[PDB]
Amino acid sequence: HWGYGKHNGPEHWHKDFPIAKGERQSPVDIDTHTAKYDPSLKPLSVSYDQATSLRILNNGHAFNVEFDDSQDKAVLKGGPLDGTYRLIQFHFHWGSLDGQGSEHTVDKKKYAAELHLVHWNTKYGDFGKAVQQPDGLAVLGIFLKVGSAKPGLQKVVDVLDSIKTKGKSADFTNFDPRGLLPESLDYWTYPGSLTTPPLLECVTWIVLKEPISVSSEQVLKFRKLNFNGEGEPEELMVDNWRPAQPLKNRQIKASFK
Ligand SMILES: NS(=O)(=O)c1ccc(NC(=O)Cc2cccs2)cc1
Ligand SMILES: [Zn+2]
Repeated sequence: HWGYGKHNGPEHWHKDFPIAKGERQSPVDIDTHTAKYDPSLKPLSVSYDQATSLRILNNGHAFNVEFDDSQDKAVLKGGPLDGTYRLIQFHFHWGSLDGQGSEHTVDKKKYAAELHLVHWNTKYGDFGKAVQQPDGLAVLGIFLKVGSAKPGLQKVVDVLDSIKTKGKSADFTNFDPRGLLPESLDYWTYPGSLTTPPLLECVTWIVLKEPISVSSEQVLKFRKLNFNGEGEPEELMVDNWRPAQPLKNRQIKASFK
């Protein structure tokens, strides 16, 4: 099946998922000089105060912190979005080295990792229906650079030992995703896709301009995870990122001057 190795990696995905070569694929390089300020873009509304985290899961491609999305508890609104998008999970992509790991790039610069907070449009009833719609998902992307520790990330780091291998999960309640945000909510936005198979073209991407900083020890713990299941040959979960795809007929808009 698909993955991030030499034989099943991003260059191979198109054979099972032809949309890999589609018109609105993600991630992309954000050329800061070509992005256009859109003064009509509304401020982002991040309402995470009632967030209910449930569980953390190693799915063999990344780890997801999952949320109760059966009510409007943690929602994203505003910005380029019409309507209400519920937080269903977040996860990260990261590198084997600090100089790579992010999926989006900024003027070709790669960050050490990238956080994706995944939300779905409530007008479609459930996540499975939403991914079938061009405005079904909104993913808030946040870059990570290595420097000072991110205190709000530490709870996540400390449970990773319990979900080392594919298919392992652990209770993960009472986690506050607000602790993963940078100070500024200035963003770029463009229409795009899931960055892993099935690569569905259903995502409004909202990528924050300001990265968060995490410590070397924090990212090192990400890199101790495994792609494999328990009792299979050990393959470190690193470099689980798709490279930038062609922008094609799209304009990246900026919320800031
Ligand atoms: N890296 S990303 O674009 O944020 C992303 C988010 C979610 C998924 N996949 C799923 O949530 C699982 C799916 C269920 C039904 C269709 S895809 C893949 C990539
Ligand atoms: Zn992702």
